[PDB]
Amino acid sequence: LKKYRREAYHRVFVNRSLAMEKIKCFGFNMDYTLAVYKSPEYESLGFELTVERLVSIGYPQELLSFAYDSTFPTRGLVFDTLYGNLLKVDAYGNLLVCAHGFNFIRGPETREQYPNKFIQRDDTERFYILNTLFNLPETYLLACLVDFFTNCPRYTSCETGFKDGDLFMSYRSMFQDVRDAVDWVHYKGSLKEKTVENLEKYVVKDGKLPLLLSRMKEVGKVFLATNSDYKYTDKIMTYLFDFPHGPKPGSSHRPWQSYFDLILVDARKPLFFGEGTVLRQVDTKTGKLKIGTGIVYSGGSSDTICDLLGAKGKDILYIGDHIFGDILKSKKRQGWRTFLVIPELAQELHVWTDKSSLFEELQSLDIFLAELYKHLDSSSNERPDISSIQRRIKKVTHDMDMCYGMMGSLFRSGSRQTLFASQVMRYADLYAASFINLLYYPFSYLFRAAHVLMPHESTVEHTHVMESPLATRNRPLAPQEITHCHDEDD
Amino acid sequence: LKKYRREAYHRVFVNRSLAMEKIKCFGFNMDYTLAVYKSPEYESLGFELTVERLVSIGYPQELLSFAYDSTFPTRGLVFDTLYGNLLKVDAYGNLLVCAHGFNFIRGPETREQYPNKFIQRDDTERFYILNTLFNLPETYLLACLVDFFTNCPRYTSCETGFKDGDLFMSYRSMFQDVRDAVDWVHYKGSLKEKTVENLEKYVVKDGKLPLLLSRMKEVGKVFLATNSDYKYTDKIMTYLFDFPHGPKPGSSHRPWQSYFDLILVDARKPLFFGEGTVLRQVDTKTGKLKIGTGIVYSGGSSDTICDLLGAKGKDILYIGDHIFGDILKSKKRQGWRTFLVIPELAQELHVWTDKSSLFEELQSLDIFLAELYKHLDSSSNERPDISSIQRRIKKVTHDMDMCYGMMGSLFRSGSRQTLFASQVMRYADLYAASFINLLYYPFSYLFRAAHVLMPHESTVEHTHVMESPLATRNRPLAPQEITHCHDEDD
Amino acid sequence: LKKYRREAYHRVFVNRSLAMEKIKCFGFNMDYTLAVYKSPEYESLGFELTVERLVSIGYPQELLSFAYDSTFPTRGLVFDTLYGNLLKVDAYGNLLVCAHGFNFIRGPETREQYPNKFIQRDDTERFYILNTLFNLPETYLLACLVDFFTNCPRYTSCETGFKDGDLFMSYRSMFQDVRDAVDWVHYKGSLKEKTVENLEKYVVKDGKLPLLLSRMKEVGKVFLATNSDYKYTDKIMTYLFDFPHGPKPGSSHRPWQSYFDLILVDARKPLFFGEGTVLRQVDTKTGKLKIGTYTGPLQHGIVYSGGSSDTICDLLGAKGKDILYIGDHIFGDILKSKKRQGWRTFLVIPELAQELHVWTDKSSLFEELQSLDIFLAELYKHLDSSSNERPDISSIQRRIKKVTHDMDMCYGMMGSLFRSGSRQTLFASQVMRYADLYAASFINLLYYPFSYLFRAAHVLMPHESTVEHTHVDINEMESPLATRNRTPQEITHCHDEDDD
Amino acid sequence: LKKYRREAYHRVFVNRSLAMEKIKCFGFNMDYTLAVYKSPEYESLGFELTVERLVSIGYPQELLSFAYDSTFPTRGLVFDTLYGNLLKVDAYGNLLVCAHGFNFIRGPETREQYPNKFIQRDDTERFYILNTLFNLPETYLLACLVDFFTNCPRYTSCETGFKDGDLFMSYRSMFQDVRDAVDWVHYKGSLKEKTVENLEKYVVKDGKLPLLLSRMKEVGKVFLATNSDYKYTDKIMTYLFDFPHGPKPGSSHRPWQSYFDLILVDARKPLFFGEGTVLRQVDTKTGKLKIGTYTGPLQHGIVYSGGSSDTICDLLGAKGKDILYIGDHIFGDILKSKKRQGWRTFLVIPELAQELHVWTDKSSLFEELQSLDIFLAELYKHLDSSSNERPDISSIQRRIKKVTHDMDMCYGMMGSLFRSGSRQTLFASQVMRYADLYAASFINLLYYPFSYLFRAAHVLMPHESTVEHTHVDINEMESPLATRNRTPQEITHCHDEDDD
Repeated sequence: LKKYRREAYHRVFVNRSLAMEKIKCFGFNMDYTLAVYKSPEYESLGFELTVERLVSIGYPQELLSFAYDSTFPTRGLVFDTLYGNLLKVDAYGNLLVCAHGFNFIRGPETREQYPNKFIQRDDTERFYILNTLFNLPETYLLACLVDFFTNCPRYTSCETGFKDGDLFMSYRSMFQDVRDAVDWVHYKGSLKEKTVENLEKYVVKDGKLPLLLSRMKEVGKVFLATNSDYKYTDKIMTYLFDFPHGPKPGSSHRPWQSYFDLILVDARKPLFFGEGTVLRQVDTKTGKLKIGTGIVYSGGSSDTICDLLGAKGKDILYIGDHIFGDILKSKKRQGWRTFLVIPELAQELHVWTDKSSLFEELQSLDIFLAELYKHLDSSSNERPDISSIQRRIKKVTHDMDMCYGMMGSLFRSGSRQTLFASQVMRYADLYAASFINLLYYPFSYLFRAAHVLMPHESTVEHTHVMESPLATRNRPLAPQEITHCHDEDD
Repeated sequence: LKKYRREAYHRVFVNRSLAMEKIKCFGFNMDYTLAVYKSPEYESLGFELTVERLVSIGYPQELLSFAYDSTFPTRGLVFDTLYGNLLKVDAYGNLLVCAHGFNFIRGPETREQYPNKFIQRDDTERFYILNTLFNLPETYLLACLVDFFTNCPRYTSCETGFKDGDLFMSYRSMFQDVRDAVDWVHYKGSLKEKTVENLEKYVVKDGKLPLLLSRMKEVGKVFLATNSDYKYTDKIMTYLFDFPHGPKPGSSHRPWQSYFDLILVDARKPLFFGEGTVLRQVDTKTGKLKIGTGIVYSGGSSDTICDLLGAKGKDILYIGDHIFGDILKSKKRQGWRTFLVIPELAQELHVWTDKSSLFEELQSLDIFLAELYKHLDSSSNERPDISSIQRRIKKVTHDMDMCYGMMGSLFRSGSRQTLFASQVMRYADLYAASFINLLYYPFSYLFRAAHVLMPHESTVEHTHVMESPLATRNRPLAPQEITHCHDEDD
Repeated sequence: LKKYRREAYHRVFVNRSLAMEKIKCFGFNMDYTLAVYKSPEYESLGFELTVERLVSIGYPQELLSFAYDSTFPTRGLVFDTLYGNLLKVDAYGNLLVCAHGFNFIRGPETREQYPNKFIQRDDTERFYILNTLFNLPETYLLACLVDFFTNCPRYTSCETGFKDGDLFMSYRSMFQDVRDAVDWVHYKGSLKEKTVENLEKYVVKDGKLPLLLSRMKEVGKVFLATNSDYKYTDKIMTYLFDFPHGPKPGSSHRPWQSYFDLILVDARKPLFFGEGTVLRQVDTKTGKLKIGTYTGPLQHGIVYSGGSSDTICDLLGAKGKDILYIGDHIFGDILKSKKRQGWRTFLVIPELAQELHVWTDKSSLFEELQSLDIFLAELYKHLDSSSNERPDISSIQRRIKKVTHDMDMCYGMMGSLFRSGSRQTLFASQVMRYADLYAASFINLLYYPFSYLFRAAHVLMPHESTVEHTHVDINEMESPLATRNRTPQEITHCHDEDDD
Repeated sequence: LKKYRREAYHRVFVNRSLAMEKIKCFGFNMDYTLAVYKSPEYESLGFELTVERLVSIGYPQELLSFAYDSTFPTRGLVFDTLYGNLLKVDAYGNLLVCAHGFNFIRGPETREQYPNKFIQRDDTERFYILNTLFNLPETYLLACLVDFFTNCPRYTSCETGFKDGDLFMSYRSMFQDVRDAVDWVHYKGSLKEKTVENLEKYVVKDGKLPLLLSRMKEVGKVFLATNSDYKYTDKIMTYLFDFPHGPKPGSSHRPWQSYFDLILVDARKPLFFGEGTVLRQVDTKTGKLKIGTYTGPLQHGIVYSGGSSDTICDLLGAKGKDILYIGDHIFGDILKSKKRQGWRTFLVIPELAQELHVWTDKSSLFEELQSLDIFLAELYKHLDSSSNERPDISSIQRRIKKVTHDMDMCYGMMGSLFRSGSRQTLFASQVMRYADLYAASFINLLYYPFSYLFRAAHVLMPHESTVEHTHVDINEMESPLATRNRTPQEITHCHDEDDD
């Protein structure tokens, strides 16, 4: 008899144990959480507006000929502003994939610029990490620009940039313009305007969303905290809740503000989680602001929101798409529980199941490889020919990589977890492809964390078998109750 | 048909893939690698000499009544110099176990001093991490002192220390004396003297050791790099190789220096891995030193040793018990491959197999718990009574913790990996209970890394199953060859 | 005899020696350098627009009753975002003046929040230094807000902020809104619009400016480097050169661009001094940009955008040694931390005009403080460690305190920009670090030849300034506790000559 | 008239004002404070033992031919472990003197390794500052080693070290062996043994020391805080008080312990000023330690071990305000960075004895430099930006360089401890930061009453020292580019009076 689990595309995955019965408040991000933007239409829109901004700022007209390719970028890549490389790294800074423009650099060639295949993530001045879903157009745009100036006769390829005659143009300064142009497109309203004049093309609409939020408000409180203003929030949220019937069958429609006990616009994260700004009330009918204490607020801080709701830290589950540093934990008051929305998880779960032949063949090659060394020890002079097997492993592994995209899986490359995956294991108590998967779990559910096995755990059976004394080293009242309570959330 | 694996207590576990055929040099630490000290006799000896040093420095005579208890300490604990706590933390600074003296603090009581059950490891001034095998006596000694002054009428318990009348004594200043006393015991020769006057009581002796080192020297080079001087190294290494016969059956004995192409004493690690000191030759027959370039050297640096052997970075496998920071990788030349000796792995593998009933019962409780929620979703008002099941899970989990010791497993507490385990996954390419497990592997073996599965990988079958558009988001030449080569070591 | 010196209000003061003969390129900032803004008119304009912006985003209407008081703020104050205090500190972080709102905290009361009368300047999370001339309205606004919320009964005063009912408003959060509002005023054109629509009210004009710049271009190159766009620069620069003549009266007028070899707008300082942005040449006829440099006929233009200080060096064909950069801003140790040669610096400190007036027209106060100090030494004369006397000095100290306070108020409520009492301010030490030369205005260079050798004045330590170069005949032998019983052919340094 | 001042060699110089009347506790370091070591005898003893230690661990025999040269090192030099240079820098990291071995690098050649003539002092991995008097032999040894390996043909000179055949020896690695050897000399008793076996040769004795300390204990408390053990302290202190009389001649001798209220050995500075170690009272009769304080009859002892500065404050019942700590070491911003009140500081700078002699007995050199500077101003008199003249000053500059170099050599090969030319050294700025008072020796306090008010001297900026307090009548109006067209009741600071 095996353990029961819900369907794979309906599950909420557990990183740290969480008792849902103790949750009193449900907090939501808006962008890419409640308002899931259609891929790759939204990435293509941000890509176009950023290219237009760069062209209107002095960049050549050939950039207008670029088109966003959703098959290339993968979230969490590191851009080397010194050499103009997009880097896929592991949890400790080791290099997994290195792309200069559109050319993927092989192993021995990589050691010319990275002698130990290692980068220091601390070097924030040199390395820029593209972790957000808004960074997806920026990720592909950086590759197009490095590719363009590298294969352009008017420019001269160099180690740290390009030459336009007797004038040098570094990757760092070029990266600055791309950074300023993306900030411009987002903070000038160019992207917001094109979005709210065509919600059906860019914003996903689902009736499951008002159903889950209504059930959350029956067992506790629900609040919204978005960096966007109220105007853009009102248009987006009205679209997300525009249905002829209400949540329950046969019921009538009610405004989206009815599902929230507290609505907070202009959050200004991540400053929001520290001191933030002064909290000010918002008059929706007029747009007038007034500091101090309706349900629509502006600015403030996460602690001010925590106090207005009468909740405490661990009573809140914050649901969003963003990964934040250990700045909320460093506070002297309790931090929130986290639910990380990872939209890529939908396509990655399809590869995990609908490509079983690639996984099964990969395991068969490893069993066959282990048989060739089955009879060998430190006295064996033999060297079994594995060139044919390894060459087949690399082909199958690469075919699996291309199932996710040119940059491979978001969570791993081969046997190594990516830097992004380790940041998920750090920040997210729970994670899924969408917050809507909570609809398939009771509000009294006990989310239990799955053990993450080390090599000496996953490759050793619990079955019972002289041992060398070099390993055994020749081999206060004890507690009677459990010394830890991080698996029951009690 | 299942994959073949060698016996569990003979295996070398693979963190990152390593092709042994490419290794040309084998580097060895001496302490706790070649010279494995008998437990708990060696920890008890260092505990006694440190207590005597503290008593001879002004500490009360009651400390002489303490005896080292091997069942209490576990390597990798964090000592909070502000509150005098031994802390077992995870990879991200979250608290798992908290002990003040010998009293284990429960959950809600811990949040008084740690509001988010979180510490900042960056605070090196406040938090001291006890990662070495030499820190084991120090770990238990800190608990004895906190326990002693807490339950002593002559002193007054406080938050950050104790009161001896109108005089305050903080945990930080007390920790300083323990730190200075351990340095004194090691660097005064008190521990070295008691060791070399009774090698059979404190040092493990094994004939497998000269056999493996001889086979290493037949396929490549072997070097030694120890912080100890030549006098202590000569006595220890002569003991380790004192056998009537040589390595091969019927062969005769030859000196221990014959197994090494280069012997380096006074390494002065970790400075050794940077600029180190000036390399100086050592005359063994006289003890005279001379800077510049026998096989016995003193001081130097890891790059000087790398050049004397004619080897390059990845051609070397450094075998030792110590975990070093990302200082060797930051160099502009290639770093070494690593083999981490973890002596605790011998006892931990026994618990993994000889306690199968505890693991099986723990899995049965989780299957039974999943059945109670099998029919529930976000509409279910029911709250299944799990108080009896959880109370049983905590008892079984605690019984498993006590199998490793009062502080639990070195690698995990419950479902969370310890800070020590994540440092193993970062630094060690390979790890085992001893370097002697290489004797059961051919020098052409391809050590292949085992995938470390995330929750969404280990709890989802590859078997094939409308999906919500909130999760799917309404869904450059591609490379033809593999984009990464960190699984074949090529 | 005595050394000749030019008139005090025409002087250029020298921190480090500089041979003007070797300067082949002259660089200019625009704001508060070439375009000197009227005081206190321009400060009050920024104050109004910033208060207006705060009220539009929810701050109470009582802020509209605030009026900028030019007699309160001194540049270079530190705002403690934890306790809401404006702090005047010395070069090492010691507290000199502490003001909570408009209330000045004195002596023992300061130790409640600052036990050692000391702050850690490195704690940039807590302390914000208001060094720029654009920070002057921001400095006075921060004091107005702290004073208003303290006095207004609608708010309860706490140690680190105020309580508005159940809501706590920290000083740090209030400071954030002030910074956001100041940036909004500058970076939404509201300040630029009011400036260009009344340039006679806000911008100073002087006919000596084209004359001095024309003489600079006769001996070398001249360039402009500003963070403003070309549109605002054109309106400002055309105004500064709007005279019915050229450099000399009677000569023909010529456009302001003719006075420069390179015009760099959108500089993006201080990022300009590192990697900056991609250099793009501006077509003033069209306004369109193009990265790099034009190749056709438009290459004869001199207007560029973005770029970096290294790129401007390459365009001018000038090494950093040969460049004198003239501006009002103090930059950190970055331009010299590189491997490329950094620029020489001329710092514009407009407050020097007023401070030099106090230094000369208030000689009565300086003479009395010296008299009181001479009389103090007389009371302790012929006293040593065996003397039991305790001369009554409380009468003299009260006169010292009274005369010293009257001197401070000659500069304003926060005192002199450079010192408070006998201690130099944090601002004064940063002038010493950054500036090779400094003056109230770059226009004082009009009174020096371009062959002039600016020789640095010695900054004397206490044992140098209070001891004469006279043979001290000691009858009793010097204590061996002090003497420890102790009984190259060419010069090894060259920073006072600058002749490499 | 003129202000009265005590004789220059008896003066105590004042950086920050200090009312001695409020000082209730006097703290003393021992090494180079109470126990002033003979110069250059003690430096040469440390040099020999350090060279001897290096040779015993493999360094070549030619090092035994080295002889300490007291005329070479100046305190406070920076050793560049990358390029093997000794650097004399100013308060901001600008290079003044660069010496590779015994070769002084001048002017343009310095820019090869230091392109902006600048170092980043924060790079403690690369730069090591030799501030202490114990660093004096270490300073000269580093130059000897660089010079030897450069000249010896057995080694090939590289940019960052030397090649001994196929082995590269970096300057950083060589510097590590020097530091290890210096610590080994001090912390293995070899220097203590040679010191105590010949105290007349290495330690200065003066009868004024017990007199001054006895007068201090009449007006307050006196304590000792040293890193040395009690055994070495007893031998040293008994020597310093070994006279056939007490404080005054004709009075009875009494043990040195009678002059103190608290004796703190094994201080573990600078850790002492933070958390330190556990305080333990020493039983001088037995030598055994005991944490805390004795409760029986032994509580009347005054000898303690370890502890912290806060604990010593509590034992003396003294707030940090009331304590004047007298020593030779400069500490960073830590004692005042706490929440507890820090100590006032008296810095002992024994080099002042020699530097004051140069300042007075070499007045001919100062008078000529002033004459040359007056004549330089005369050549440029009546010249402005329109003048095309270029007066010949190369003759005067060579005389300025020659006279300046002769002045530097009066201090030694590395020049004065406090300045090089017109720029203060990095050491001088640290004296300004740390020390409230300073002198060649604490014994100069013998010439001041305990009611004396030490008043800080103004450290004048260029625009204050080169401008008189005289009304400047300007006929032409001041340029509005400089003036910007601009037309509390009690004192707000108290650091010059110190009367809280």
